[PDB]
Amino acid sequence: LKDKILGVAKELFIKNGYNATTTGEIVKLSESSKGNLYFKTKENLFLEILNIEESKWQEQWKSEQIKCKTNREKFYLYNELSLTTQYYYPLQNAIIEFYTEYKTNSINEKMNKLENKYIDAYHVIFKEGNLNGEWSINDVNAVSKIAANAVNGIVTFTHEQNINERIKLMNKFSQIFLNGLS
Amino acid sequence: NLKDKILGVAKELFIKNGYNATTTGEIVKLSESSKGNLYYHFKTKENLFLEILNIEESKWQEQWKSEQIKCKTNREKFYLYNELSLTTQYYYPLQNAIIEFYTEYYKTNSINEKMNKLENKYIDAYHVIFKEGNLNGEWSINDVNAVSKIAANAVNGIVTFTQNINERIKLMNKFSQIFLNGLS
Ligand SMILES: CCNc1cc2oc3c/c(=[NH+]\CC)c(C)cc-3c(-c3ccccc3C(=O)OCC)c2cc1C
Repeated sequence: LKDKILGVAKELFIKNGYNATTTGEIVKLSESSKGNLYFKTKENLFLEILNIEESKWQEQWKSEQIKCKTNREKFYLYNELSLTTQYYYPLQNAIIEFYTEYKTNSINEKMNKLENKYIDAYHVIFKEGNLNGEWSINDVNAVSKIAANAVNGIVTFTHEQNINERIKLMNKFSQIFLNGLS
Repeated sequence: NLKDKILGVAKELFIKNGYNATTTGEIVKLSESSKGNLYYHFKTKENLFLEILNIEESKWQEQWKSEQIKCKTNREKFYLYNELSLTTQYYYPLQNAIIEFYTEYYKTNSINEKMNKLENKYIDAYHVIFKEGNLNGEWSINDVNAVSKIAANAVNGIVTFTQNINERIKLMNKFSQIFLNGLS
């Protein structure tokens, strides 16, 4: 079908790189043709998968974040869940590889809002945290970008070692980060 | 020198054309050598590439040995190190062949082993900063090895996932400030 493609494309982009998987591989792997595949281009197809996963993850987060009473806990839990989740973070190396290629100003308007979904989770947390008076952050957008990028760092660059080690580190991080604010 | 020339030539080939594009044939003929010699020294292209990365790690470590004199205190060394890691990758030419390589073999497990030995060397930079910082009462960290792994991966996330260079530096410096503050 049409959305037999998006599922296989996703799995290819994870299995191999952005560059390593091509429009020939995906079309061949879905019993289709370039007529079918023509989405616009590879860059769009990819960027649409990015859209799906980023939503799926933020939705999974919203249906799991009630378990965090304070925002201070929401920070730990969000970063913690990021290690375990099935969404978005498994596409990160392809996202790294993708940035180095496309540069092109046509598509990078779309990178502006998808870079802002990525950080909004923290923005909500730090803003609602200043409303709740758990901390005094004057520079939230700065901090939201930092925390987001740190965490993706730990998730991505530790994807090999034991999952409890990873979860241990990530929690020690959140502890050191939040303590840094006060 | 036929080992070092191969690594030299390999490096520049990898830079110009990328990892996947560079063939051992090229590496062989351009360094005035042979498949035999390349096999004897590196076995694979993958391993050759790792040996390059090894030499690069060493040089980075030698650079940092000299650069860290600009930081009297470890608080300062922490700030600086992270900044260098950010600024130097903005114009690090191998970075593309690395990304290519990393993603091409992070599925593969044997390669994944030796990469650890390599990343571990990069973490030591922080281990030393944090160790020495304990001994001068800059902070009190019980779990140094941990916080060193943490620092390293957080810093490299900020570097890898981010637009004008000043804002980046200002951000990274904020992170260093926040992180370093939350140990008191
Ligand atoms: C004049 C500047 N000189 C250097 C700058 C460098 O910048 C680097 C930036 C990086 N990222 C920024 C996005 C990464 C990942 C590795 C880098 C290395 C590096 C490359 C291969 C193996 C190890 C390292 C290394 O330094 O340690 C990591 C194991 C590196 C090496 C040198 C000599």
